[PDB]
Amino acid sequence: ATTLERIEKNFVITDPRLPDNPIIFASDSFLQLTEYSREEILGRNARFLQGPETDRATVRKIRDAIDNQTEVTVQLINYTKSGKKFWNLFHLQPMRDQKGDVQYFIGVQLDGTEHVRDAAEREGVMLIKKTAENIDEAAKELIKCVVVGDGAVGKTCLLISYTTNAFPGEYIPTVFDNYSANVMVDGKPVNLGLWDTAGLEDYDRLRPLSYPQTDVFLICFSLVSPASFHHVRAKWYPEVRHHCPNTPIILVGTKLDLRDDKDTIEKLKEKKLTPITYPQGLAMAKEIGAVKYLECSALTQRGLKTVFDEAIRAVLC
Ligand SMILES: Nc1nc2c(ncn2[C@@H]2O[C@H](COP(=O)(O)OP(=O)(O)OP(=O)(O)O)[C@@H](O)[C@H]2O)c(=O)[nH]1
Ligand SMILES: Cc1cc2nc3c(=O)[nH]c(=O)nc-3n(C[C@H](O)[C@H](O)[C@H](O)COP(=O)(O)O)c2cc1C
Ligand SMILES: [Cl-]
Ligand SMILES: [Cl-]
Ligand SMILES: [Cl-]
Ligand SMILES: [Mg+2]
Repeated sequence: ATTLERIEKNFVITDPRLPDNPIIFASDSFLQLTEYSREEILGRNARFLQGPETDRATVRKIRDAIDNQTEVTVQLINYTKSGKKFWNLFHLQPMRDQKGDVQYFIGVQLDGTEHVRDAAEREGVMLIKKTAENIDEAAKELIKCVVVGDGAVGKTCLLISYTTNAFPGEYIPTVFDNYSANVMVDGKPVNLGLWDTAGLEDYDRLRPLSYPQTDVFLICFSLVSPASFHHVRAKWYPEVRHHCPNTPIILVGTKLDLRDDKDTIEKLKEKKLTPITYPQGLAMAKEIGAVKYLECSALTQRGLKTVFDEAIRAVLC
């Protein structure tokens, strides 16, 4: 089937398993319409589109449809980032997995200047339902990758680095967030969705909301934090396998640039520690039955593309 990026229509896909049903994919057309960036949109509920003139009764119809896991089509006023009003002929429908249970919601927007009626409304409704069907077929091939590991090991940074080629400043702990990549693999594009999760132990009861139907896990530890490495065996491997006994795991050693960093080596020496070496990482990967061991740096990007390329190959090949 076609891939998601070839659908030149306004739409988003949300994950209703996560708290508050956040957007996990947004089309380029949607970004253009709404004036928001992908990093501003993913991981958030789509209600940010609403504003002063939006009919709240219409919004409640959408809420009701989602709660009942049924499709609905409505028209309501929405707003771009800069505050420009538009009418949104909006269609929502659940996407079910092979077992028939709801996995995602698909939402399609047809923007205009007016509330359309009669013939024009009928035509609009027919168009967006067709679009939703096309997205459903394409979304069946979205690869779900979930990234787990101790707090501050660099999970978020490697996702931001891979998707924007930037490096983030201030450390801000994650709850959940999502990223999207379109990756060429053997000459064909693949849609990869990346679920970022919290390393904090106090998020243990929430974290597994991200786990169902995962295609591949990245378990991450920092090459310069032995505690994070030991937690791979004691915490992360057991947790992942408890929920997903059969899903491939890639073990990822992060912060590769710090392993040969003089200040870092000295600080570890003060702690009576040394960085984790490649053979040590590889041995841990073998111990936990990981399909690959990979090392990378979000900062320099060394090894970074290979992490996601191998994640996809673990699923497709
Ligand atoms: N030198 C270096 N520092 C990094 C690298 N990746 C992450 N960092 C640093 O590590 C800190 C933690 O990075 P995050 O990506 O936010 O950590 P996380 O694993 O997402 O943490 P949680 O969201 O709390 O689970 C960052 O603020 C950076 O200072 C890297 O590749 N090299
Ligand atoms: C797939 C998906 C797409 C959505 N797209 C829009 C949108 O285009 N515009 C909008 O106003 N609300 C959209 N929503 C609806 C809001 O996310 C939310 O369900 C609605 O505001 C009602 O819930 P609330 O009362 O908790 O806000 C979308 C919801 C989902 C599931
Ligand atoms: Cl919602
Ligand atoms: Cl570290
Ligand atoms: Cl490096
Ligand atoms: Mg994070």
